[PDB]
Amino acid sequence: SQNFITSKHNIDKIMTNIRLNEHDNIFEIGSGKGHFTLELVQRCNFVTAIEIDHKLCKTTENKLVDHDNFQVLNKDILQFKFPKNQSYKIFGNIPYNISTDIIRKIVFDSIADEIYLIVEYGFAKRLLNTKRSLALFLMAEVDISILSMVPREYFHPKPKVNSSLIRLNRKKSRISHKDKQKYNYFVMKWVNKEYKKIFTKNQFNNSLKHAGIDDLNNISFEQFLSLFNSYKLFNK
Ligand SMILES: C[S@@+](CC[C@H](N)C(=O)[O-])C[C@H]1O[C@@H](n2cnc3c(N)ncnc32)[C@H](O)[C@@H]1O
Repeated sequence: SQNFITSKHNIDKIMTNIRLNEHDNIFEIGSGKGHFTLELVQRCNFVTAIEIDHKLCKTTENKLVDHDNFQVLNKDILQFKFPKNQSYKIFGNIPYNISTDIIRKIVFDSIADEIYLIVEYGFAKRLLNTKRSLALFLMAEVDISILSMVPREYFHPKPKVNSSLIRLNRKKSRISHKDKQKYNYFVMKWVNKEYKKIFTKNQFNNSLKHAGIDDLNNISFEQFLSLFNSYKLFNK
């Protein structure tokens, strides 16, 4: 529920892979007791911490007592409205129960160009899984990277599984706003293998050969992009 990583020794190691500089404005998701928040303010330009728990916001403010370049807002990340004309990045050690909602919220309803998250090892593995609809919807907006492993012992209470530190970098969308609908439809039908609803036996054939897809259990996002494009061509 509310896991905390409080060992300075361990926080420094995790910060080692987090390349954020003095000039970046940061929005942290779930500052908790403020352990990461304190390293962020000393590292970055400004830190807007968003914590839904009113008590924790206090603890966080207390921890940053000696700093002035932050702000702790007691709100729900899911409801929060990120800036629209600003360069900012995001960091967060987030709750597993809402990982999906949080990651969609910050990728699709945020314009942060760089996003650093600590999530469960398996959850992370599926974000890079081109057989899953979530991965496909995200890869059109960001590049995903697993930077390292965060041992469960680093957490408390000690969770059953290990977690991973992932990075998400925004890029020029691979899908035009015009194809919003189509892509969404195509994505769903493809992850469900309802091929018939999106391709004729031949279109499907040619599309795979054209895409270079030899094995349906191992397609790159690039190859999938190709499928969606052949799909568009075959239908107006
Ligand atoms: C795994 S903990 C991370 C705690 C802190 N970052 C740390 O590592 O010590 C998740 C944190 O996010 C907060 N949280 C959970 N759901 C939230 C939401 N919808 N909006 C904002 N914060 C939320 C929890 O209260 C908690 O502080």
